[PDB]
Amino acid sequence: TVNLGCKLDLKTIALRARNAEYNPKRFAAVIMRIREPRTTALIFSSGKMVCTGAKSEEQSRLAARKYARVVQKLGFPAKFLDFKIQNMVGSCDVKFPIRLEGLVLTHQQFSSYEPELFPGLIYRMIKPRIVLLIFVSGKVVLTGAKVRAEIYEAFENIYPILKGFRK
DNA sequence: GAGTGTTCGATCGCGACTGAGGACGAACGCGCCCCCACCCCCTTTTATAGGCGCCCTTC
Repeated sequence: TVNLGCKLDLKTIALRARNAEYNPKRFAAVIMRIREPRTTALIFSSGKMVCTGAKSEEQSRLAARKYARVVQKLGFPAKFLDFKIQNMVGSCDVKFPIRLEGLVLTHQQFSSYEPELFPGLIYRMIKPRIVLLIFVSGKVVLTGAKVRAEIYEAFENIYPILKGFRK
């Protein structure tokens, strides 16, 4: 997310934009998209914006910066004030099946799973405060990160354990 | 002689006295609607897997 440093009129923005959507009856912000960034932006009336879809923090920064220019180019005093990363998402495959029953048993304090709920096991690591999603096929997803290393780190801690839980 | 005026007794009207009944109200009572307070609710992307609804076709 980033602040454009000014209050804006989304109605005008929606009107001007060639590739954005807005509906106050659905949400108070303009939804804008770009084919170059392929993430989508959320333009609050407050001037706050959200960048999504980006594969990297820079690309998020690049798109958000790219988003901030055109809003300015609409006629607004947009800025790049207070830019920050809000979330990062990662994924990987351990390439081997594991006995979740043992895993949810041995790490109930952190690991969490319910086959009646969702097919993926939810691991909430606190070390670097990371959440992992662990699936019967061995696929894993990590999110809630603001640092890429934490995904690598959270995964470095969890993979050996998983190997120790090989079927 | 005779006629008129006054007062206690007696007689009658009055109101006081006591209770019950009817109507009224005020304290008590009931509940809704008002509002502030506290905190959820909505959206996207990216990844995944289980369950699943609807349609198309065939019976």
